[PDB]
Amino acid sequence: GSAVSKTVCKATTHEIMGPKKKHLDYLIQCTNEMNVNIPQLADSLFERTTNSSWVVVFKSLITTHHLMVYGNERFIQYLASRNTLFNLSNFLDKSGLQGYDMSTFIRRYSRYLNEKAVSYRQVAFDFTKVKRGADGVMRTMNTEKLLKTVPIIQNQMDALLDFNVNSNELTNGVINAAFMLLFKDAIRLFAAYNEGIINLLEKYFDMKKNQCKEGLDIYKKFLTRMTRISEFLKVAEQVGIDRGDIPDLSQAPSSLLDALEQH
Ligand SMILES: O=P(O)(O)O[C@H]1[C@H](OP(=O)(O)O)[C@@H](OP(=O)(O)O)[C@H](OP(=O)(O)O)[C@@H](OP(=O)(O)O)[C@H]1OP(=O)(O)O
Repeated sequence: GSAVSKTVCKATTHEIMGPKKKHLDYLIQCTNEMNVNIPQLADSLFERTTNSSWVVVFKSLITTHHLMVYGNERFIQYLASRNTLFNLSNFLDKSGLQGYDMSTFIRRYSRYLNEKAVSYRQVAFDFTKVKRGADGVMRTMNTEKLLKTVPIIQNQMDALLDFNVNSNELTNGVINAAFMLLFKDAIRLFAAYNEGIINLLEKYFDMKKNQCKEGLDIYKKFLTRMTRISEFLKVAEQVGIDRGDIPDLSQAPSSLLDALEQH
């Protein structure tokens, strides 16, 4: 409570760096305790986002993202249960140049976190965390749910990619901490998107005709998103990310010729 609220404050001070590991680890432990009240924890994070300073607000966003990734699932479950999440579409800190330049990224980052919650609410699992492979969810899913789901991923991916940062804009510790988390989410989200396309192609011939048509439209949009992903990983390459962590895209885009199995 007070110990929770104080830690939220420490995670979100005016200092120009991401939240410290020590405050983050305590918060993650908080999400794991059955007696902690999640809503009060969340509310303290939303309050920090009404501050006028870009640094405070960005750190609060980052703390929230880190909890959605490393915290107990009950945290993102609560976030998804609300009606309103972040409302920072018009944020602008004019106190200094860094302010003006960071404001745009705050807007875009907060929209991605909203979409991450909405996606959880729509499908009841986190795309980033579920079993991959051949024995996992994305892959062993009936044709109905599939046609339903893939479009939600696409939408979450689009919001992720609208962050649209260049190498030369990654110039302070706050925006870099955000980007590292965005990188992690992007790679897991891609894996899940790809697993679904694989399911589709597998099933795209044995299926009804109007289905086939929804299908086609997804494969379609996947191929342009492929291009955007690759531009995003190239930013990561330019910044210096270990090339071993960057995934190989050389995989599944040559078959656009079922645009004729609508024979
Ligand atoms: O007493 P600790 O739990 O070992 O942490 C204290 C201090 O806490 P206090 O403000 O109560 O003195 C700060 O911890 P946080 O407020 O960040 O939780 C931090 O000091 P700074 O804010 O100056 O970085 C630093 O711990 P650390 O070395 O892990 O950053 C250390 O302060 P001192 O070593 O100067 O006593």
